[PDB]
Amino acid sequence: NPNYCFAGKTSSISDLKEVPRKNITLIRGLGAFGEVYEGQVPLQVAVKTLPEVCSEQDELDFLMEALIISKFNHQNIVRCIGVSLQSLPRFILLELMAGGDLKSFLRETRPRPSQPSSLAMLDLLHVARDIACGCQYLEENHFIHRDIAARNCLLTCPGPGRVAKIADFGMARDIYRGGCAMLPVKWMPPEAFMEGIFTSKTDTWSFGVLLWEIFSLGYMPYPSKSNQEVLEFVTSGGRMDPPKNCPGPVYRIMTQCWQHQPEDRPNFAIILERIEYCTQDPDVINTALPIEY
Ligand SMILES: C[C@@H](Oc1cc(-c2cnn(C3CCNCC3)c2)cnc1N)c1c(Cl)ccc(F)c1Cl
Repeated sequence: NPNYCFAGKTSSISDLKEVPRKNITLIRGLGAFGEVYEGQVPLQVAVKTLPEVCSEQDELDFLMEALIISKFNHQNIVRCIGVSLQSLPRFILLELMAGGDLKSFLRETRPRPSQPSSLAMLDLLHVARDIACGCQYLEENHFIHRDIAARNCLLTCPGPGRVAKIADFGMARDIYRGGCAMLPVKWMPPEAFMEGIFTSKTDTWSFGVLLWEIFSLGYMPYPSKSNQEVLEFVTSGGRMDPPKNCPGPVYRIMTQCWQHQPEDRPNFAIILERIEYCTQDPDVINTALPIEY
């Protein structure tokens, strides 16, 4: 059986907390490859399933993601409650994040004439800070995520006390051991999509794109551009414009994350400091978000 190494020590399937299948109840679906359910073990969980019709490589991928998530310990990375791998279909049990994924949340919670104050700049800055703290933890533990993006982040709840967390680690799992059209090229720096070079500064660039996602309130990056068009755009020095109403200090964090040379981009300690300074600036947090009519 395959092993996984993180933060010093090695782990195996035997290290995963196997939860008796009889102790697990599925409640409802929550919406690719394999289904997700709300469940109970009482402890409320999200249940990620492996389809019984799958390849041996699918099985190993599933095992590896379980090992990866179970080995993290940080408040801004989703918790793994355990697994149920000894019954079929196989389960991974995660912290239930009632707020759902960040991209969907931003789109469905955009300020509206019905909900004029559904969200403010400070809410967005807090989400950005949460994920940046998660990224800093990964960076200081030498883990490269490779796919930092709104679709891969979850929220504990829709309301004001919400906390954002990095939740999907499928790309990192694949590389740890696919095709061009499935690569998240719109979140990738030049050296990543050209040379296949990944470092912590890969995630910095991706975080810049996430920031754009956040302050655009859930738009797809590089509006109207295809993957190849973005590849050529970014390679030639092109960068996204500020999202609608985006404060200049926030846009500046994005453009620093998108420096062409990785050495010129900030690490996550610096990004955190700059996000913190934005949260302090009245001219930033007093800026009204656009109201979608
Ligand atoms: C694997 C799956 O896990 C969860 C999904 C959800 C989830 C998805 N959608 N919703 C909605 C349920 C109805 N109310 C709004 C949120 C909750 C909550 N916690 C989870 N651990 C998941 C999904 Cl589905 C999407 C992105 C992710 F990063 C992850 Cl990690």
